[PDB]
Amino acid sequence: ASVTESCNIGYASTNGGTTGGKGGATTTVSTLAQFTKAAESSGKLNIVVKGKISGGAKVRVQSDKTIIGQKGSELVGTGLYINKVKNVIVRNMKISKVKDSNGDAIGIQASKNVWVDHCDLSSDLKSGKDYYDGLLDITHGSDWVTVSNTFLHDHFKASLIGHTDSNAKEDKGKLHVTYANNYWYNVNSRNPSVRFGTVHIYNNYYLEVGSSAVNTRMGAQVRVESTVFDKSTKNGIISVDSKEKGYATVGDISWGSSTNTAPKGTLGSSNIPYSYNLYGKNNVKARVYGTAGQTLGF
Ligand SMILES: *[C@H]1O[C@H](CO)[C@@H](O)[C@H](O)[C@@H]1O
Ligand SMILES: *[C@H]1O[C@H](CO)[C@@H](O)[C@H](O)[C@@H]1O
Ligand SMILES: *[C@H]1O[C@H](CO)[C@@H](O)[C@H](O)[C@@H]1O
Ligand SMILES: *[C@H]1O[C@H](CO)[C@@H](O)[C@H](O)[C@@H]1O
Ligand SMILES: *[C@H]1O[C@H](CO)[C@@H](O)[C@H](O)[C@@H]1O
Ligand SMILES: *[C@H]1O[C@H](CO)[C@@H](O)[C@H](O)[C@@H]1O
Ligand SMILES: [Ca+2]
Repeated sequence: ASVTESCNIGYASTNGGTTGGKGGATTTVSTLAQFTKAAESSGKLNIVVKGKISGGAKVRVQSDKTIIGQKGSELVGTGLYINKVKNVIVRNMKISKVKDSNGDAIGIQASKNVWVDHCDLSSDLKSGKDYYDGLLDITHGSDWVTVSNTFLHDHFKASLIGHTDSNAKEDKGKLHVTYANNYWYNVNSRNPSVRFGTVHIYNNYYLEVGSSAVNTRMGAQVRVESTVFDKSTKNGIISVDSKEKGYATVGDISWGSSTNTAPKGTLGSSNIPYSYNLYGKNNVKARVYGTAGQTLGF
């Protein structure tokens, strides 16, 4: 892999694309102080994270940044908050145990063109349901986001797209998100939960989902295909807990113990504005398990 690879997967590759800090300088950071100074700075910048950075913090990531983890690097307790910015790459990053007061592990709010690739995001299930918040939340009119090759695990409320039923003016017609080649393990709910948006899930492997996997809500259109639900709740794809229903379209699913009870939608193969490579449901576990997460070599 290369620091300057641009997004070539999903919705973040559209509407101008996502190049992060390409064109800027490169810095390597190994302390929280170095990291927040680099990430909160103005201008194009490539930030390589080295070693284990621990500390309770919420980092206000600015536009035109690439944040890349070295093998063996991680953030413990430090969340990335991507708010009213654009063109951000978060890649090969391991983030864990961000306390609720410090926000989400990755929180994307009112931002556009964001690529999360080969990340490893988790907390635990032993500290209470609200001790931690989200792993990867996308809200407040954000758009053109791709979550690819990422491992989301050991956590209650994983990924929220659209924060409340009352937010139509801001969220309707926005919140286009791709989930490509991801591995979800031992997560309880919001895998993802979607209000309003348009979400494409393909080549995902779900294992030991506790309460619900995909929840489609308030007119959302989700497409789930070439995807495996393994040893997971009956609530595989549902539409619940909102004032208006959402919709789902499916293809080439291995259901396991899970089912789809969401109303049929309209998001077909021909309605996706990018090219994508389906593995086939019987090959997803082999191609994703051990690849998703912080597995890149720079
Ligand atoms: C990514 O782009 C940088 C320049 O922005 C190159 O130096 C590198 O080889 C890669 O193509
Ligand atoms: C900083 O250096 C990196 C290589 O680590 C480049 O990829 C980048 O374009 C910048 O020149
Ligand atoms: C790269 O530059 C960053 C600041 O943007 C420093 O924190 C780091 O030590 C390296 O000089
Ligand atoms: C910061 O330094 C690290 C190694 O410590 C490099 O991998 C990185 O490309 C940047 O030069
Ligand atoms: C982590 O590593 C960086 C880059 O090597 C240093 O600048 C810092 O002092 C810490 O050792
Ligand atoms: C980024 O935020 C960190 C938080 O610890 C500071 O230490 C640093 O000076 C920068 O403002
Ligand atoms: Ca959240």
